[PDB]
Formats: sequence, C-alpha cells, structure tokens
Amino acid sequence: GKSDKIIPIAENKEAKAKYDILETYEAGIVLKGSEVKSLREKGTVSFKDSFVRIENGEAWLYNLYIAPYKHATIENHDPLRKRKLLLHKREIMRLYGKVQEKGYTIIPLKLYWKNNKVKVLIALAKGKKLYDR
Repeated sequence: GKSDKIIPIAENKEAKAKYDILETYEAGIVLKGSEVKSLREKGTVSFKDSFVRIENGEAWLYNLYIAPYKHATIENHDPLRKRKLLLHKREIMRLYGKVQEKGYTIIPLKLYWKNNKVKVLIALAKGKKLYDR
C-alpha cells in the first residue's frame, strides 16, 4: 500500500462460515472530521462483538467492542458508539421483513473510508444450514 490514500477498517469472516450468506446490502457512514483521523491513524475497532440491525428505513451499526481510545475524562457513556448509515427505501423495508421474520440475521463485515468517508458492507447469514453437524 504505497499509492492511493484509502484506509481500511473493520473485518469479519466467522459469520460466513458458521452462517451461510444469502444477500448483502450497502450502507454509508459519515461523521465529523476529527473523529475520522483518530480511527484512521490508530487502526483498531470491534472484532467479534459488533452487530448490525436494520431499523426505520436505513441500516444501523452497533458496536460493543470499541478498541480506539478517545476518552480521558471520567465523564462518558457506555462503549456503544451508535452510528447511522444511509440506505434505500424499498430494499430496507423488504430485507427487514423477510430476513427478520423468516429467520435470518444481519452482521457487519468490512467498512473503510476512501477520499474522506466510510462505507460499510453488510451481509445476511443464517444459523447454519444444509449440512447439520
């Protein structure tokens, strides 16, 4: 990684294995500027404690394993960091119904910011299937 100026973030794979991937959606996360730098320079985030849930009309990102450190004072909230990522209108509604009710789940994969903002990729997986072992 010499040229370019894109910084990679987030990562996963376990879900795919233990859970068969069916469909994938696209969400976009946009925050201030100072925040971006903190994470970009550092290079650490949730591992196996961050989940994604779809609500309202867009994809939502919830992390319960924030690695970064931006709290020096003793006046902060629980480590969650709720972020809202854009989405569609028809798709969001559809996925919510089938994926949720039928018997599916939503988890985060890899989100990186290029140019200046982050894009997160989400995938839908089921609680194992096909081969029952």
